Amino acid sequence: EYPTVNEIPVGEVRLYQIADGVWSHIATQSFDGAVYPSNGLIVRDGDELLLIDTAWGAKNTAALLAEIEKQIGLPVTRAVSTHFHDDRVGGVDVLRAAGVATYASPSTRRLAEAEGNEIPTHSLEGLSSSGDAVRFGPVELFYPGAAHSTDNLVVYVPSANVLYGGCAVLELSSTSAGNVADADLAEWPTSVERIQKHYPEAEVVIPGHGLPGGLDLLQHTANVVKAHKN
Ligand SMILES: [Zn+2]
Ligand SMILES: [Zn+2]
Repeated sequence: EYPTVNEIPVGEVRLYQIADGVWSHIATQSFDGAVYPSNGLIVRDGDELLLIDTAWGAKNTAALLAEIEKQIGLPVTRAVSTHFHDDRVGGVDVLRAAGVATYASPSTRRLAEAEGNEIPTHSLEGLSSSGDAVRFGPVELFYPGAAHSTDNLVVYVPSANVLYGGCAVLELSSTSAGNVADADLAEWPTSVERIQKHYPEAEVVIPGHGLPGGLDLLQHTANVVKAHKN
C-alpha cells in the first residue's frame, strides 16, 4: 500500500509508517515536464521529530508540516538534507521560518549555494571522508562516497534497522540511474558496497524515489549503475 505518483497530486504529502517511530514522507513534483514521487524520512526522538529531507518545494514542505501535525502531533525540531538538489533542500526556508533547525554537510551547503538552491543553516561536521559515520539524535548519518552526487548522505535508524538511502539508492523497478548530471558512476558501485558492508543488518531500505524494499535495493543499485555506465 505504498503510495505512487497517481495517488498523490502535486502539493499533497502522504506519510507511511515504516516502523515504530519511523515514517517516510512521500510528495510529488513536476520537474522538466514530468511528475515524480519523492521520499524522505521522519524519525521520532522522545517528544520531538527529526526530519530527513524536504518534500521538494516550499508548498510541499508546508503541506508536509501540516500532515505531520495532523497525523503525528509532535513538533519537528531538526532537519537534515541528504544532498544539495531541490528535492532535498527545496523548502528549507519554510522549515527554518517554522523554527526547525536545518542541517547539511559543508559540501552540501556549498553546492546548494552555487546552484542557487536554499541552504540549510547549520553544518554537519565529521562526514568529509567515505566511510565516515556520526550520530545525530535518533539516527546515524553515513557518507558512503560519491554516487548520485559527490555529497550524498545515507541515514540509518538503529532502533528499527531502517536504512534510508536517499538518491544513492534506486528502487527495484528502476532500469536506469536516472538523473546522473552530478553523479560519479565510476565510484557509485563502490559507495554502495560501503553501505552494504556497514549496514548488513538493515531490514528495510528506502530509496530517494519509489518503493522501499529489502537489502536487495543496494545490490540492484550497483548493478543498474554498472549496466548504465556500460
Ligand atoms: Zn538529486
Ligand atoms: Zn532526486
